Amino acid sequence: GNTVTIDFMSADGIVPGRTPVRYQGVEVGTVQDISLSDDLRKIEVKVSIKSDMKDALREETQFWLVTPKASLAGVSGLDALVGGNYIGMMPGKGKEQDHFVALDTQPKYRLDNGDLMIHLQAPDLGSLNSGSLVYFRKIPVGKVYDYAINPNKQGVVIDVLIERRFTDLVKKGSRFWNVSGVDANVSISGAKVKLESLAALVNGAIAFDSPEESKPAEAEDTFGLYEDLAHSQRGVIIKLELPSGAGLTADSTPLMYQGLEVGQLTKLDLNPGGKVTGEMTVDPSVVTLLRENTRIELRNPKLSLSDANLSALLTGKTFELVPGDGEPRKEFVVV
Amino acid sequence: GNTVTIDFMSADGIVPGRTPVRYQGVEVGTVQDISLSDDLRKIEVKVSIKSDMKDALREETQFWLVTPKASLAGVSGLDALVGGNYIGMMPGKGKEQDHFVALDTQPKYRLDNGDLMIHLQAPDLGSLNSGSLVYFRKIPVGKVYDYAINPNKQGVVIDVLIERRFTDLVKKGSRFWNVSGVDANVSISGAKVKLESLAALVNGAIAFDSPEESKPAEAEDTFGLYEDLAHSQRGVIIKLELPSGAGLTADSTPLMYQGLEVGQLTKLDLNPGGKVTGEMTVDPSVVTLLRENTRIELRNPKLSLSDANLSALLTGKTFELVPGDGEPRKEFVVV
Amino acid sequence: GNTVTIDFMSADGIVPGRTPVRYQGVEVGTVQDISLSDDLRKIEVKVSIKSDMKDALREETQFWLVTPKASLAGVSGLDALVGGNYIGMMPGKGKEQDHFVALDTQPKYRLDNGDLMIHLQAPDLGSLNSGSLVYFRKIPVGKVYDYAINPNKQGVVIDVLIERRFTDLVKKGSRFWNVSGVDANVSISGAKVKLESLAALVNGAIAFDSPEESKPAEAEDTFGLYEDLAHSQRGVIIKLELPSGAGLTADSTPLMYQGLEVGQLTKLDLNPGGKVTGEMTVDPSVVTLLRENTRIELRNPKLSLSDANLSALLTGKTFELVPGDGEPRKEFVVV
Amino acid sequence: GNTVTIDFMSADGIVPGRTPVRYQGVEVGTVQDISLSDDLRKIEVKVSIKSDMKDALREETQFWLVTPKASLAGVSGLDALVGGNYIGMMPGKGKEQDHFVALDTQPKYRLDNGDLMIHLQAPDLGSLNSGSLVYFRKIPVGKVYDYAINPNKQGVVIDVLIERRFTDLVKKGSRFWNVSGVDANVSISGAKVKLESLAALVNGAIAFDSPEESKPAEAEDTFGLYEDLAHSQRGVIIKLELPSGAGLTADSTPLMYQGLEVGQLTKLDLNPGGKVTGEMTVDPSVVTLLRENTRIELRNPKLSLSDANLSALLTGKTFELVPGDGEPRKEFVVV
Amino acid sequence: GNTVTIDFMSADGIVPGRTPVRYQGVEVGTVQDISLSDDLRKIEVKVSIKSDMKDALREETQFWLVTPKASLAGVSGLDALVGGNYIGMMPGKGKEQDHFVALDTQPKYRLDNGDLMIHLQAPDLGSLNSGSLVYFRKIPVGKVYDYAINPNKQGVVIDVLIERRFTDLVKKGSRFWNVSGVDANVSISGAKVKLESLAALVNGAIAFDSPEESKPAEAEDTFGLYEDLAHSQRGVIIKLELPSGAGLTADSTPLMYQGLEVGQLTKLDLNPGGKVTGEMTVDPSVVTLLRENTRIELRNPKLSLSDANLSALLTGKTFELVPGDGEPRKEFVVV
Amino acid sequence: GNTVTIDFMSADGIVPGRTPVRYQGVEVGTVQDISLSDDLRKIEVKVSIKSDMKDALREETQFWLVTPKASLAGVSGLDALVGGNYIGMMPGKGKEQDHFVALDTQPKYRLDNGDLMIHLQAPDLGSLNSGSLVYFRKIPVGKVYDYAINPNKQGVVIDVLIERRFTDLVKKGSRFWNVSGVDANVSISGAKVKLESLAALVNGAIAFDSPEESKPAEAEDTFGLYEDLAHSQRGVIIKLELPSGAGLTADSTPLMYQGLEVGQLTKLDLNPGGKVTGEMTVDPSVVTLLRENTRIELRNPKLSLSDANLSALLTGKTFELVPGDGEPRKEFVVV
Repeated sequence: GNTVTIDFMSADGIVPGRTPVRYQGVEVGTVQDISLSDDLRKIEVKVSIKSDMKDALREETQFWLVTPKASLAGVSGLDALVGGNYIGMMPGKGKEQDHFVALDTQPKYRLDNGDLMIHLQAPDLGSLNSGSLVYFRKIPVGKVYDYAINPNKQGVVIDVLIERRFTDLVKKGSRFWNVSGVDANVSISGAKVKLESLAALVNGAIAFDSPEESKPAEAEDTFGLYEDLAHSQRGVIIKLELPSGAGLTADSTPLMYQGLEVGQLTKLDLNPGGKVTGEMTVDPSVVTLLRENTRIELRNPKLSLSDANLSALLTGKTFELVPGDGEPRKEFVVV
Repeated sequence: GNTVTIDFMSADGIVPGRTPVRYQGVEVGTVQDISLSDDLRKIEVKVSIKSDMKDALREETQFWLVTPKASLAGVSGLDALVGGNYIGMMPGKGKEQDHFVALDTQPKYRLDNGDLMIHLQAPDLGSLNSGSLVYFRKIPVGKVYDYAINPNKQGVVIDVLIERRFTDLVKKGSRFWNVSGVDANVSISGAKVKLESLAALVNGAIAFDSPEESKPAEAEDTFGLYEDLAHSQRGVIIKLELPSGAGLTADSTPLMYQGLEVGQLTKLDLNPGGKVTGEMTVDPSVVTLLRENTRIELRNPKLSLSDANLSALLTGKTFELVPGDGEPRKEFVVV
Repeated sequence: GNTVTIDFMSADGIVPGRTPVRYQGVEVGTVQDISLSDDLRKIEVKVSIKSDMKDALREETQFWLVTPKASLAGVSGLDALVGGNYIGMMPGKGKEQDHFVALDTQPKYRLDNGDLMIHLQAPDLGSLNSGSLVYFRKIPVGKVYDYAINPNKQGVVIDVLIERRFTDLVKKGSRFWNVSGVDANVSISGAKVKLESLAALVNGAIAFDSPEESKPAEAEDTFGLYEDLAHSQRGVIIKLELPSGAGLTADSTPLMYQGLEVGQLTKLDLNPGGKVTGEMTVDPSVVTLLRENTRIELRNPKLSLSDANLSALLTGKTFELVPGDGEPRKEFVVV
Repeated sequence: GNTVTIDFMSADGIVPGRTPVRYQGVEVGTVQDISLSDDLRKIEVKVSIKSDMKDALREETQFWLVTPKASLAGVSGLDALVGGNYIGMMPGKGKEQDHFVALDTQPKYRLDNGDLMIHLQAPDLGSLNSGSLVYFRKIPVGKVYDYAINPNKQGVVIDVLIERRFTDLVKKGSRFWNVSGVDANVSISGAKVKLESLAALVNGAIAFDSPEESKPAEAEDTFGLYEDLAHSQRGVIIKLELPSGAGLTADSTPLMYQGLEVGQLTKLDLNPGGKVTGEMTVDPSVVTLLRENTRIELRNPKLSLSDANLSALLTGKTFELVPGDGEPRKEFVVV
Repeated sequence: GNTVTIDFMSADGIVPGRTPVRYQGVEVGTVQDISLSDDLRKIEVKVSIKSDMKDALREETQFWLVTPKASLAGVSGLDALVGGNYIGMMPGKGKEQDHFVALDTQPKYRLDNGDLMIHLQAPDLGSLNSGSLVYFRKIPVGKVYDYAINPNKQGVVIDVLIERRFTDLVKKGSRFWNVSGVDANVSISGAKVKLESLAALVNGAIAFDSPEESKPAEAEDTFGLYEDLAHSQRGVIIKLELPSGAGLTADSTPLMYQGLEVGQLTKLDLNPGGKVTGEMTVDPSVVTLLRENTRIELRNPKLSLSDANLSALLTGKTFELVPGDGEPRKEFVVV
Repeated sequence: GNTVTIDFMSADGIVPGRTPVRYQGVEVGTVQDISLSDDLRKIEVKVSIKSDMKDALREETQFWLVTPKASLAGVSGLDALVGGNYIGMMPGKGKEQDHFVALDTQPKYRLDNGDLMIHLQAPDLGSLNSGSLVYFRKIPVGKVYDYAINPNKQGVVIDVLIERRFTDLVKKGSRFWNVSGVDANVSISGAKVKLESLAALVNGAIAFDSPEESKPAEAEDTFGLYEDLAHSQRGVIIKLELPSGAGLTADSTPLMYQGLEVGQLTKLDLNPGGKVTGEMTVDPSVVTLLRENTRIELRNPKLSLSDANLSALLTGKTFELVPGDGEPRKEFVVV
């Protein structure tokens, strides 16, 4: 028998008879008695712990009360409905402490086994939460561990947790894209609505790709989080100096070649001085055609008297690529 | 043992044997006996309290009965299903009272820790309720504490509660916008429907932004609540003296420049004397172009024989900006 | 101990051992024994009551059996699942009665505190039920108490119940409008679907407005119930003698002025003798323009060769207002 | 103690110790012992009944087993979850019987009080079930009691049950229309979707109207069930001898008069001999205009060069009424 | 007491103390002891049965374990939650057996009473499952008993089970059509979405019709299952030798006559040799017009300068019927 | 009595008194005592096993803790709610082991009976999970057993499990297609939305076809998984050397013949050197027409003054087939 006092902000459903202290779900201690000091929420709770953990008890040890969490976000009261309320613990590398302060929520528990722990950078969290799932070829091979705002107030750092046997998958050249929420995909001549699976809608998801020839990533490497599969396309950035962005769309104006889609306009900017400039991603198979004296001009959706097509007039402006020869250059000027 | 009589309007599921008085979830008192006086809902309930709280018992002390609230709005009967019905208390700074009147609902409990407590002003409550969530970069960093109608009958004051470690986020120049409910976003050439996350739909939400260079806000500062992210855009108000608001829309008529969207018409008014005047927000990057002899004229969605575009004819009237030089002025007259 | 016989139409889950009589949730009586007379549903139930209520027992006292109501409409069996079935009572101003007849449902219980109790008149109930909520600035400040058909078979009288601290809100010039159900709001150039909050969809709601300068209403005053916020607009009725209601819509044909919407056609009638007459609500700011020699003529959505607008041709007929001078008149004739 | 044997097809959850026989929810008998005869589902169940019901036991007495009915259609196991399984009884006007056969379902129980019991005739049941609700001004004033196929195999007879205090409402000239299911109401220039309340969607509903001057209906009077509110319109049938039903719709082709809708084409037939004839309901206010030498001719949605209207060209064929004088006739010939 | 060993593949929640053997829900036997032989899933379960069933025990007797089936498809653990797990039995016409093998699922139980048991032939099962419902005039008068693939691998045989009192309904000339799932019904000038009731959506349904003059069907007669009400129309097949199926639709191209719809093209084929032939169902009222020298020619949706109709140009090709005289023939050639 | 120590990562709801070891649901062992070694999650759990399994205990024996899995994915805690938590086992072909390591999840249990076990190759998993269903003629005849990524990082191997009596169905020439998720099917002249049954939406499904004349498949044969029924069409691949892929769609551009649809363009490629080539599946009935001097030319949706069709102008480019004679060739060049 030992004596440990823990300060609680609020203690609900705790009886001095049967309120065990469960470390990893095994009873390690027992609540002795609950008292309050000077009526200022100073819930002094005496806890007798088995002697083996008393030797392993240190200062960096955190306690928390588990309640049946049936709230707006919560399922985690399965043990708490059966056995009742209890408290838990996590031993740490502290020196020594008798008087503890209980943590308001259950903290995140690192596991001992070798698991890949990598960070992501996103402009915002999106529809992701802790406990959401990580897919590869739509196979769950991990989950989102935690999330934290970087000290620069712009971004959000998300760190995820790959399983042990799938650490070979995450390469240095892997890209992570977001899959969360749902929309409607209406095109011309009929609409069909598919975005994601039903597991991703409620809590969020992150898919990723593994390139073929790359070194395996490790040890808290950062990655960018793209907001769509379409934004996660590989390719070569080509800067364009546009005349005027009249009918151009930020992510929907394509680059035709022989009638087929090759590139996609991705960014559209208004530089100071009145210079509308943008940039474009292309298929890497067509980069060999991108050389010197290579022209990019825009075609209008004109009303042709011989070929009356309804589909082209809905699309609008359309970038056309004609090939060239010479040194490969990476920027062009549209007249 | 002590004697405290509490008037209840209705007392349900209370037994004189086991009906504890739980202050913050720990048993402090016990219901002795329940009687009714002169058959006019005067439910005299005798309560014996432990002697330590009897010294701390004062006049401004409120009692309330907790029931399993499984009603139209309610989940909060989790403790009440397990243990049963009980009553609670909140001690206050009163002098002395023996005969109490029970409060009809559980009141709002201020916490002792340092948490930011700021007020919002809204024209109506919207789809917000107490217990709805507050996002920053879509990360929950607080919740709506309470709401109250100001003595002027026009507005609604909402006061929220930021967490302790996120008090650095709320600056003096922060803007709060509403995210609640859902709609459909139909544009031309296809429609895609995304408004908000699934947590915000049921109970409501409030997001906010943190500007980069501002003093940190504190101590019950007021803020305006914008009704949309689009209404929360920063910019410079530019007053326009319009000829006639024929095809103009209150929040959908844009300000083109080199084909790109710069401004957005925000307010449209009918002044007495037959003068249609409005005002416009602009991008702060383009304010340097707003000077003297700077003209704003409206372009019609005309049917051009060479460039037949379907997208422009659906939009309607369109404000065009041409730059000027001289002193920066903040108002213009459209002819 | 006393003896009270109560006739039940059907008595379910009642044991002679433990079936208490709960007045306001406190045990006042106990079911002694259940017998049936001559096999014609004459369920004679003997009830022993405490002596204090026996003095307060009178003739206008109603009893009812509470069952876990988990039916198509019901949540109200929360006490009945825990404790079991019981019966309740409401004492009244009767003389004396021993043999009672049990009421088939739980009756409506007036509270003792000062609460505003006002009547509404509606052409039908709509999607309102008892227990639906009453909003002011979308804040719940009351609920629908009861509803009853007036002896004239045309209308429905609904009486609601404002809270105690919000009796200042309801003025004499307040208007009550209905918010219940959901629809889709499709306009031209895209559609967005928002009608109401999620609490109003299931059970119904009623919002209201408080004008600024009015006497506070009291004591069972009547009010009209408008079926929409749009039908609850203030304004001045202007009678129109229309030539022929060809493309006119009952609530969608607007009154333009300088391109802006001022009025809205509200009623459209076919008088005998072949005279299509209607009436219109206007903005109260524009009533000063409504005088003698003030003309209202309708504009067609004509195909203009210079200004080709798609939005006007979808709208149809359009009332135009030109101002006049002289004595203010309240009716006009459209040629 | 008595002995009654009841044949069950299947007896589930019945213990010889505690399986009461509940007439109207009060224990009247007890299952003695369960045996099966010659392994052919002859579940002989001995039941001891109290002596008072033994005198009232007769031959036309039906027994049924109640189970927690949590199936595809069922909520009615609320008593059966708490107390357990039991059986019930309904005494009748038989002579004498000892060996009974249990009914496979719980039969319909007529109540003793004066309630109106009227029959409806419908071409099919629709989305109505027993236990669905009956509205008047959208107030529940009854429910569907039963339904049965008439011996002619064409129709379905539905008999409903009005409450006691609302028997004044049902008149001889009342019309009953169906409200069940949901659809979408898409018109031109925008669509809004409202059909019914949320209670009617799951189980069905029937609304009705009470005319002003009519005798009160009584005593199993029949009524027609219209399939819509629109089909329940009063009016005068006018037979039309149409030239050819080219663009005519069965329930959507209106009868204009001064641009306003007066009538509605309701039935459209192909008589033998190649004679397309139909019939029309009209507003009763306009029947005074229907006389001799009264012409009905159809107007085409023609493209007018001066009044270019998009709304008329979507509607199609349109019946026009011009008034006449003379004797009132009830049929016309369209040329 | 007796001894019966039953092989189980997996035995869950079975205690040697209280695991009864319930034939039709009455306790007939008790599990004595559970042992496993040579660790190869040979779960030897000893069962002591009452002596009366031991005489009736035969070789063709099947046993099965019932578990609370709360899985993807299942509600049937209502008895299993209350009493616990048990096993059941069905005696058969075998000789004698002591060592049994337990069936993996609960088999289908034929009832003793006279019920109609007829087979259906369908090209696939569709959205039907066992336990789905059978409607007549949308009244449930039976249910789907079982389903089995015929030895020819093309079809699916479904056998259903009509109630006892409705055996008069099923005639020899009855047609069975499928009602399962839901779609959207979009027509021109507005769309309204109604397919089926809410009970049919989850599990499936089958409706049927009873013709007036036909012999009553009996004794495992086969029937075709049509996939829609529209495919279940009666009529006369008329073969057509079409010139080229250019704008013709398989089930949507109608047969006009005097502007009214008479027939409906149902099948469209490409015979070898380049001969597009189809066949058509007609109204049986119009078969008298189908004779010799009767012409069927197709009308184009032409743009008429006098009658500009939007509805006809959306429909497309349209078959026209002109009558003829002479001998009735059943095939035609379209030029 | 025996002693077996098992390492757990976390042990939840385990009591040393009553925590049985259930092999296939029969109690085989009992948890003796729980200790932790040196505070590094070394949850040493002593287990006493019956002596018969102790002889059958070997080294390749896996243990796992079962918890009520009410998580994001979970129903499998039905036994665990009733009895409580327990652990299970699977004996294997090991030599001998005393100190075990508990498996983190319940492993997959191969059954002893003859069931077909075949592998599928898919480019990604799709919306399939383990426990999803396998249909034949929409009859459930198996389920997905497991899934695993092949060592080449491109694909995903899925192995399924056909029932015992349906092993005749799976032939060598069978094709497996995916049915999972839902979309919208909007076509011209109205839209109707049906994709799949209700079971497949939540968890996924896989349907298949059995051809008529093929050898029965067996013993871990591979199969391709097509992503749609339309992609699972049989036919003959015809390579096309297209001029320019201008209005051509990857899976929506058809091959007309006499107005009827015969083929469907399936793949469209941009070869290096600027050669847009594609390939097409055809009906096997038309392969006899595919010979030498057989021409495939594309028809435009031209505006014809005599036949004004709305349907053809929405479809776009359209491949036309004219037959030829000679040797059968399998590729063509479109000019």
